[PDB]
Amino acid sequence: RNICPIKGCGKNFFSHKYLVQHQRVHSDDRPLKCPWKGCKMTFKWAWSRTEHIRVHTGARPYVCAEPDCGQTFRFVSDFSRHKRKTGHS
DNA sequence: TTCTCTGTTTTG
DNA sequence: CAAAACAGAGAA
Ligand SMILES: [Zn+2]
Ligand SMILES: [Zn+2]
Ligand SMILES: [Zn+2]
Repeated sequence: RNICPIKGCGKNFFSHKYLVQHQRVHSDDRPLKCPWKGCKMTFKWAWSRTEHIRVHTGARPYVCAEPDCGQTFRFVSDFSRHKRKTGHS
């Protein structure tokens, strides 16, 4: 199997490629930058970025497809917890 | 709660 | 295939 060599997280990963990508966890480097003017937030992960951006735009893209629901959510986490505790879609 | 992290799945 | 998106975990 695929295992992180860093003593302290001997975590196991489905792929080797993601074993490489995983290493950013252990660096303090934060390559990805917020694109919003004068915001100094940084990330290691694009998905963090993507979602962070909607705090600036206030967008609420996740829209419940279930009839007589129609709540919306900014982040995926909220939508997944939601259908978990409702069973919609 | 609101928001970020991260491992795996899905997408194009 | 890799980039995007998911799902649920983790911070605050
Ligand atoms: Zn590790
Ligand atoms: Zn920002
Ligand atoms: Zn719903």
